[PDB]
Amino acid sequence: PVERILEAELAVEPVTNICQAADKQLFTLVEWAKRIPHFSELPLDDQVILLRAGWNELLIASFSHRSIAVKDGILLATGLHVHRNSAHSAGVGAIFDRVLTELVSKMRDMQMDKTELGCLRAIVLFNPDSKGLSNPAEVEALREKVYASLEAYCKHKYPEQPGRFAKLLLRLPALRSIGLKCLEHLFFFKLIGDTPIDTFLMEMLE
Amino acid sequence: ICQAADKQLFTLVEWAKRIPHFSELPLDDQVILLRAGWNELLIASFSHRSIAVKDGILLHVHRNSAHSAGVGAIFDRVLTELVSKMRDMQMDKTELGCLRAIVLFNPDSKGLSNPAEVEALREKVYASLEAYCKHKYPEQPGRFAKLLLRLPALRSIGLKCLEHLFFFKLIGDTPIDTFLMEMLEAP
Amino acid sequence: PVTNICQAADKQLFTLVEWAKRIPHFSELPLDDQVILLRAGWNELLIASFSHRSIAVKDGILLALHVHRNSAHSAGVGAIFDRVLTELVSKMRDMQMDKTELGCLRAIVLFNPDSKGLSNPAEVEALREKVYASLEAYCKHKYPEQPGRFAKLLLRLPALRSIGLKCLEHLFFFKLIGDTPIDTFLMEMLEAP
Amino acid sequence: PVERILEAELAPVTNICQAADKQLFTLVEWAKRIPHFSELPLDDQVILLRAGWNELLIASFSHRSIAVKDGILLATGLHVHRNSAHSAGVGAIFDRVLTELVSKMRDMQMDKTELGCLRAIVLFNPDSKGLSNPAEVEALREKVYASLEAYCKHKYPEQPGRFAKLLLRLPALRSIGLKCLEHLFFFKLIGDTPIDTFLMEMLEAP
Ligand SMILES: CCOCCOc1cc2c(cc1-n1c(C(F)(F)F)nc3cc(C(=O)O)ccc31)C(C)(C)CCC2(C)C
Ligand SMILES: CCOCCOc1cc2c(cc1-n1c(C(F)(F)F)nc3cc(C(=O)O)ccc31)C(C)(C)CCC2(C)C
Ligand SMILES: CCOCCOc1cc2c(cc1-n1c(C(F)(F)F)nc3cc(C(=O)O)ccc31)C(C)(C)CCC2(C)C
Repeated sequence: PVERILEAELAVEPVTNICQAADKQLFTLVEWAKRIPHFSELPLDDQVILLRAGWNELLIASFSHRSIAVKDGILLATGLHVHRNSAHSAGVGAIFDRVLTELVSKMRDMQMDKTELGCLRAIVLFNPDSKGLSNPAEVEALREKVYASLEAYCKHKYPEQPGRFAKLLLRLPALRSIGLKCLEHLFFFKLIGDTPIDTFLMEMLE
Repeated sequence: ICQAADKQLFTLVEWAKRIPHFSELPLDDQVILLRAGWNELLIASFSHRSIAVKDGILLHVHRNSAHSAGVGAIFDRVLTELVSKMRDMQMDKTELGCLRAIVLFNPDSKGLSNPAEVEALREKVYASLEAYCKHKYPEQPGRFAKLLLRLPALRSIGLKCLEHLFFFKLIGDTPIDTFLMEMLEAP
Repeated sequence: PVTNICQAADKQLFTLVEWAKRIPHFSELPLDDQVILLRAGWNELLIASFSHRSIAVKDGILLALHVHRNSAHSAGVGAIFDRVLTELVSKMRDMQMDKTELGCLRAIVLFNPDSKGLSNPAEVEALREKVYASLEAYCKHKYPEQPGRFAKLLLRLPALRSIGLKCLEHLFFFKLIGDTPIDTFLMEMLEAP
Repeated sequence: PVERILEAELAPVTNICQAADKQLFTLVEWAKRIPHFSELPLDDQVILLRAGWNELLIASFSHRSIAVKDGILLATGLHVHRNSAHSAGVGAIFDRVLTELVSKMRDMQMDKTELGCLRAIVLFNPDSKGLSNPAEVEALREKVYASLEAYCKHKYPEQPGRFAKLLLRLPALRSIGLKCLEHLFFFKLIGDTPIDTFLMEMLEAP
């Protein structure tokens, strides 16, 4: 149900400060997931497993799509444009370049729309490879329903681009490797945790 | 030893040269694509080959060897995310071939002279794969997508196999201890 | 359970900066360089503190709360935890490393002239030299029957550096939370109205 | 000790395994010439070489490269320029070798006796896992650094901080060693041109 995946997308666009910002960011993911058809019908254990397996790729996909508007940076939560400032301070320039060249610029060149992003995120959420699912068949079947619905949407809205569905799915490998590299280099810790630590230390040091 | 990797690399280059339009790319870009792809291309082949084998991988290697060498978790990922999914859907050699060609034609590879050209060759392969799945399995309209959606698992299993030196560690501590002992016992 | 943990991190960070400001000449460095030194060092400085604190305890570490190596091994950071016990804690115990010696080692770590982006690494090196000359003088006068003691102290710094790196890589502190508290945090979020 | 440690110092993917074999053998020949190393149980000798090989190689090529303000000399006398490192994807780790090891060896004019003793200290690593008698390895380490201290005090009595300064390069060696394994520093720098040229040649005849 492609209208309802679009609806989920739209509703969502000290070092305690760092824990708080992480809390908020994670909660936005959970609110979006609860609005995806049939997610809330899965056993709660499996819902937890899916959000733990997906949270990282789901955030990256959102800020990558948000950054289409902008040249040579990404827009995060709390509205902030990052060029190579927080990026360069955190030493995550290489990961930033990967986001711009593999996700942002490809989303821009094909004019990926919010329905398409929504469906890709729902596919990532319904990950039947996630370790310890009670019923991966049930998760695979929800994934199938999302991509069948995505294919139908692309064929109706962009019938002159018969390769578009495949092109969307073929961003998911780049999302998976950028997701892994973001965890390896603590991309999230460093970007949430740059200015609150720096300003806190500077003030105490006077 | 290093010989088996040499052989495996040669076989890979022979396979790539036989993929339509690969040899038309600038030689620099062909080198970049093989360097960017070799790891996922090999994992995809031995994963598909291991359909034949009960609960291990053929290169043969069962979970005990994996867990003893400290790479049990990565071994389980290969069986559950690649081997068993290839088995359950009866992925055929044509489908594996097209998936490997898609991996080879990776337009994200760093330093390509013309990534648009590589994306266009990728497009030609997956259009051809879609046509094949639609004709051979017309009662499975989700099959094309299901094939493409093994490529994220291949990407992460590829990265984890490099990180943990999966293949080196499967050789074990004994051969390396033996190699050092032989060096030590020189005059 | 999780708010308690973010609070104790706040406290621990405050304590670190108060300690650094009391190290001779630290506060004379350009503020940018002071920030760089604390960002480059905080991890090894904390590991050194809890390692020395843990001398009293068998096969766990005291934070400031006891953590036993069972929690480490269950959370899958067992090997890094055992490196803390065998490479730092037990060596600190066997040589009876004292608080002056730990202080000097931490001051050496703080004054790291390798830290990237220092305006004047030569100035940081010169402060490091003053600390280790002062440590050597202390070891020679307080323990003159142990001529190897100064060297033994400095030769724990490689183990601190590798343990520090491995603690970041494998998210040692996050993983010591356990899976159950994070699963409980997500379950609470999922059950909100 | 110190005269004999100085004496030890002074003495197509197959082609990359061959160069690694040679490089590793040079390490083992050097270790066998360190006093009392060959008296250790053979198992412990293997454990010490497995635990040390990486830091022992980095220390040697770092000291060798004192001559050069660019790059590193790789035993044969072959210069590897910053650009080859950055092109082969290990630029960051290469800059860490030049700034934290090479330039600091140059600033203090570390001599071959001092390098020999540092390498002997690294070899006699009592933290190495599974040693039959770590106490025996610790005692050999202590004898090396006592001997190094006596050498520094006699040869450089005007530099009282020299012994400490030598030992304080060992943390940089440990972190650069770990980063060299993570990024396959050795494979990539020995291996970059040999693979690229091999592939280009095979790719050129249909
Ligand atoms: C379900 C797992 O958490 C999902 C979102 O991430 C966090 C969440 C939280 C945290 C950190 C993070 N956190 C963060 C953060 F958002 F930057 F803080 N990055 C993380 C990386 C990993 C990992 O690489 O395995 C794990 C957790 C990370 C802390 C530990 C701050 C406590 C509050 C919670 C639960 C909100
Ligand atoms: C009591 C221990 O004292 C503090 C130890 O350090 C941590 C502590 C914590 C955390 C992270 C870390 N932590 C860690 C960790 F080691 F990976 F856990 N990496 C961090 C990076 C930053 C940053 O780049 O700004 C900030 C904090 C990081 C999280 C965010 C997991 C919350 C809870 C606490 C205490 C465990
Ligand atoms: C220029 C440096 O030369 C010494 C390298 O040591 C080796 C030695 C050997 C090998 C690999 C390596 N080898 C190499 C290498 F040199 F590129 F070859 N890098 C290695 C990394 C690890 C690790 O991270 O755990 C382990 C072994 C590694 C192989 C295992 C392939 C077979 C036997 C030998 C002798 C050749």
